[PDB]
Amino acid sequence: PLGDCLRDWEDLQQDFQNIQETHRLYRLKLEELTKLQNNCTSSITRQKKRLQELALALKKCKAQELENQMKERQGLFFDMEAYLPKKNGLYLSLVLGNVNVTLLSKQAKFAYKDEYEKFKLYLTIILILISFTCRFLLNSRVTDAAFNFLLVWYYCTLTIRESILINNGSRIKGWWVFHHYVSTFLSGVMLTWPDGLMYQKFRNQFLSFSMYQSFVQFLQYYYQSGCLYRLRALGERHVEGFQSWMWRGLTFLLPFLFFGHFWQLFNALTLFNLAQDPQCKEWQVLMCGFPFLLLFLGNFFTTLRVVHHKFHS
Amino acid sequence: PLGDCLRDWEDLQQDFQNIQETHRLYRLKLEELTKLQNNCTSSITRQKKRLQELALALKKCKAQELENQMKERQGLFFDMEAYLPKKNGLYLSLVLGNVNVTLLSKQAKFAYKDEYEKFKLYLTIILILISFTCRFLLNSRVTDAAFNFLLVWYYCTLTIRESILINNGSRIKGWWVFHHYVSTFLSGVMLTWPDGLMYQKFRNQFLSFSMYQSFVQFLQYYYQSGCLYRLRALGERHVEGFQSWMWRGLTFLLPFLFFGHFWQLFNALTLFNLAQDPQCKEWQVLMCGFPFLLLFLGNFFTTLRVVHHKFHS
Ligand SMILES: CC(C)(COP(=O)(O)OP(=O)(O)OC[C@H]1O[C@@H](n2cnc3c(N)ncnc32)[C@H](O)[C@@H]1OP(=O)(O)O)[C@@H](O)C(=O)NCCC(=O)NCCS
Ligand SMILES: CC(C)(COP(=O)(O)OP(=O)(O)OC[C@H]1O[C@@H](n2cnc3c(N)ncnc32)[C@H](O)[C@@H]1OP(=O)(O)O)[C@@H](O)C(=O)NCCC(=O)NCCS
Repeated sequence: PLGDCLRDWEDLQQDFQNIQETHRLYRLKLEELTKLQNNCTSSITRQKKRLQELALALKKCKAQELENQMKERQGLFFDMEAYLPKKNGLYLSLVLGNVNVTLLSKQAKFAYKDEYEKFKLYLTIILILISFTCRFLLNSRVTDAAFNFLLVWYYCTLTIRESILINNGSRIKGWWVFHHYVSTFLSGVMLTWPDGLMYQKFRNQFLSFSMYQSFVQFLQYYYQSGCLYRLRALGERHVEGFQSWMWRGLTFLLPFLFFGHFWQLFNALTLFNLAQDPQCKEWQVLMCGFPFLLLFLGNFFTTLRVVHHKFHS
Repeated sequence: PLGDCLRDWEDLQQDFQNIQETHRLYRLKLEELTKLQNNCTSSITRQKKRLQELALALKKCKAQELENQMKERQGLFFDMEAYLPKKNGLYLSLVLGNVNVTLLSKQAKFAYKDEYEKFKLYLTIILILISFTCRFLLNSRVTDAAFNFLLVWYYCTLTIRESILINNGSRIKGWWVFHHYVSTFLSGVMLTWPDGLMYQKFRNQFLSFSMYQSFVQFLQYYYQSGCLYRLRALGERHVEGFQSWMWRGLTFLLPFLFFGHFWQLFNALTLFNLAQDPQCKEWQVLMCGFPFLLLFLGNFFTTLRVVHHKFHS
């Protein structure tokens, strides 16, 4: 009754005094860690600045041991700065604002990467079903617009997640983010395409390409998740045992990627041919052929570059 | 030369030993603060759970002093939990992922709110210029699609920023985020609208409404930034001196908002009337009239609710 409520409230008040002391100490160590953290970041930035000044002096001065020690120094400074907050890029400051997406611990980085891979897998599952209903079951304009809008949203959120990953350590190559922007522009151009003969002569091929891109993204998720888990296992306790599986997966994955690149080039050439028809009143065909060509060129060059990098090392 | 480089490298190595010790201590206090922070969050959650259990017991038990102390307790617990990380919502976990957007210090919250207001102001400036070129200068379909796409992007990023603000303390009412989703859906529906007589009979009115909404957003930014700066000044050292200006700004701002609500209702009624024409082959008019009606209803009810709340207190 009232006595039980009063006794429970007294116990809650004693626990409240304890938790208020705990929170005051928490705020104290939070301010102390913020001050020390800003000091550490400023000192690493000035250390890197003076090291780069010495580097540009020594580059025009000419020994090799100094170069090796400086390269090791720069690599470990990159790791240390990745452990610290790295502020935000241009796109992250534009969209997300002046907020810190840090994920300071390495386990947090792994969890974010795994959740990003699973997010890509689930949106791949959803996109392949919607592309299947658009290409085969239903020939409507409402569902194609819905598919293109979900493609735009998926690529924009993937750009946001990849910028977050870049902000903390991850070596996402700069082409893939621009790939996401160009694919967003492509789906936006396809959204504004009015219904007609030119749209119907390309819609089935575009939806089949989207279906194949999602199917390739399935295997990409499998390879990337396996590689991430193998790096996590090999990192702590559990080199040659990982590379073999990594190269087997890369060799199994490369022909599908190259067929996707050639399909992108084929879509670009098909849109370029369709833009020359007498029954071509839409500017969307010519302004949509260019993103497929750009995607083919950039993706093919980047894939060949990373394959050459993997073979070299 | 080589001797100068060696001496500079030795000095950099001594500073490196210092900064490596500093970083090791930083990692130590980071792990300690993370452990204490998780302990504090768990203890606040269990304290709030037991307090709510006692609250639901005492509500059906019936004293008033207990209710007043419990209300003060819940308010200060909300402030304490807002100082701590509050995880992520459904939308933030969907888009941003499992990353912490915290802004732990109150100054960080103020800086993020001010940057959000300035972002809204700059996008308002850009949107009013593009809407001016679309409504008056150029009657093209490319520029209207660009305006609608920028509207979609602006509303999506505004949804992201508002979810971030909700995640740390800010009392953004839940209607405004859904306002942003419904406006995104409206602009997406307008994107898929094919060119025709029905589109041309509504395009000028919609662009004029967008121009007026941006003009109202200018005054909204002015009022919100002034209110935020007045709360910041009055909060530290520098009640009646703020309320008077706040109510003057609210009284100057309310007729513009109500005219915007009536314009939203007028656009809904105009689209409902246009959907009944014999020359109406587009479903976009009927599926676009509904978001204007929903926006009018929700925005008008929410504005009247917050005005009644401000007048009551
Ligand atoms: C080689 C490839 C298959 C992956 O190999 P890889 O192990 O990731 O090698 P990388 O050098 O690129 O790895 C660097 C980082 O970039 C990331 N990354 C690689 N490819 C990426 C992509 N397409 N998107 C986002 N991130 C990517 C990796 O996860 C990796 O993460 P990390 O920081 O922990 O190291 C890569 O080229 C790829 O993913 N290509 C996809 C191209 C494509 O899909 N084209 C369309 C076909 S229709
Ligand atoms: C009354 C009004 C004008 C602002 O008054 P207010 O001082 O912000 O009062 P609130 O109760 O809403 O403030 C609570 C919080 O919500 C925020 N907020 C208020 N209106 C908001 C909005 N439209 N969008 C995002 N956030 C908003 C405030 O910044 C405030 O921040 P806080 O956490 O620091 O306290 C508000 O109703 C409003 O902004 N309406 C806009 C409606 C509109 O634009 N319709 C379209 C016209 S065409």
